[PDB]
Amino acid sequence: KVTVTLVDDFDGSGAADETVEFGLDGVTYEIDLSTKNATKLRGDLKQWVAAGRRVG
Amino acid sequence: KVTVTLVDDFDGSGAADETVEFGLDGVTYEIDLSTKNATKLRGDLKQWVAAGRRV
Repeated sequence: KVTVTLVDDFDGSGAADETVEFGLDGVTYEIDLSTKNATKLRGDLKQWVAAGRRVG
Repeated sequence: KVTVTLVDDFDGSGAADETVEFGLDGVTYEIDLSTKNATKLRGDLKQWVAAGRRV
């Protein structure tokens, strides 16, 4: 059979639960992550977002 | 005197050297940072950038 899986991009340990969008230096990225890893990414960026300013 | 300073947004303590653009969950941000803190931010994102895909 042909099996198609949405795999977690960060640790590859299991399936992803969501696709998270983020950005750096004018480049936009997407990443498929478990709920746990999406939570880690959001946590890593939390204080930076709090210190930054919204722009278009 | 009117004193003007470009202040690091993250630590409020150092002089800012550059503005970094970044984004999370569909919102885009700018932040003025010392060279050291800009490197810290880019470092925090390094593992995620490497694992993710453009657009």
